[PDB]
Amino acid sequence: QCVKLNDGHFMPVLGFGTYAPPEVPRSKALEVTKLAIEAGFRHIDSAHLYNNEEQVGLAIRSKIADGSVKREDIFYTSKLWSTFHRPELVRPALENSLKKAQLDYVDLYLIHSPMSLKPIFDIVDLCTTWEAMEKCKDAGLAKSIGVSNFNRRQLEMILNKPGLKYKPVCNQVECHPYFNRSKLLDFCKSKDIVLVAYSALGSQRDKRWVDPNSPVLLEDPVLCALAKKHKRTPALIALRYQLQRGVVVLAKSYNEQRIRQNVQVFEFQLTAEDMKAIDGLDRNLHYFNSDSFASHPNYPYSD
Ligand SMILES: NC(=O)c1ccc[n+]([C@@H]2O[C@H](COP(=O)([O-])OP(=O)(O)OC[C@H]3O[C@@H](n4cnc5c(N)ncnc54)[C@H](OP(=O)(O)O)[C@@H]3O)[C@@H](O)[C@H]2O)c1
Ligand SMILES: Cc1ccc(Cl)c(Nc2ccccc2C(=O)O)c1Cl
Repeated sequence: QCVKLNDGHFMPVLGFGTYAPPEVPRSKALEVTKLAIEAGFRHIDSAHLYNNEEQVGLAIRSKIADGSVKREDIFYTSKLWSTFHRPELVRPALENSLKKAQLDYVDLYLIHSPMSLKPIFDIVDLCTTWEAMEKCKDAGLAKSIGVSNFNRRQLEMILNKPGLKYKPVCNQVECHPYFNRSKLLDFCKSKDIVLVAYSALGSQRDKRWVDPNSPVLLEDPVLCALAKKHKRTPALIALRYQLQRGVVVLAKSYNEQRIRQNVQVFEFQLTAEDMKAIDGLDRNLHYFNSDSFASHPNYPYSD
């Protein structure tokens, strides 16, 4: 199913994560994005950063061409990279992502991160970036626009902007049972802004930003015990948890069995006691924990 965004467009509540590290050949993105769509995924999450938009776009066009889905059945997201926050660069960055994917529009375009980088850190008024995003929705390049990696204060700056035309429809952020973002989720609900969870399965644990000593979410004993009770898997429990909280959840998998497994999130439900047990795992733990973000003036977790 779908959630109605605050601009009247609809977003599928389970999305397919397409990021893979650079050691995975670029051709894999094409193959697994096809498999995801075959499995039942209708929301596909990509970004300029991922260096896969040509493959992801080809998978979508491929599944349109062979007749499995129509373009309006697919919800495709791309994201403005942090070297393109200066307002005059926004629309050209978007049109480029479009030309790569060979699509006429994205369903959603996000500001990937509030941490501006030189076109080295940069200082940009993200309110001007936002105006440029608004112009992209007006031109029909993006059906909806939103943000990613914004904390409550950063999100407030946009919402409070003089002559704001469109609220962000969502804030895509790190979110899972060890970092459940409860307070930010309540703030977003109060504003009819959807929270979209990434690393909802505990991240890819890439050594470039994640400490390998960090706990492994999918071996959590409470998650294992609920998977046993429901006869599902720890990943399924972690995804269902977000859906029942009114959180749109992404799931990356480049594995054919796990891709098909993940759409089973719709086939069962958790009780209030289950949800409380998961809620009790929260431990303020963000897996991405790197000097490369932490020292930025607009680091979202400076809290
Ligand atoms: N906005 C941002 O700054 C940001 C940041 C991070 C991620 N994202 C978006 O969110 C997407 C997902 O987040 P993520 O990449 O951190 O990964 P994720 O969804 O947390 O998944 C982490 C690992 O879970 C494994 N997995 C998937 N399904 C599973 C299952 N059923 N059972 C066991 N393991 C399973 C996958 O390994 P296999 O591939 O081997 O199955 C995957 O590498 C990204 O791909 C990207 O689209 C955005
Ligand atoms: C904290 C933070 C800040 C900025 C970005 Cl862009 C990201 N996103 C990524 C970082 C490294 C590799 C992939 C991503 C992603 O968007 O998937 C995160 Cl996790």
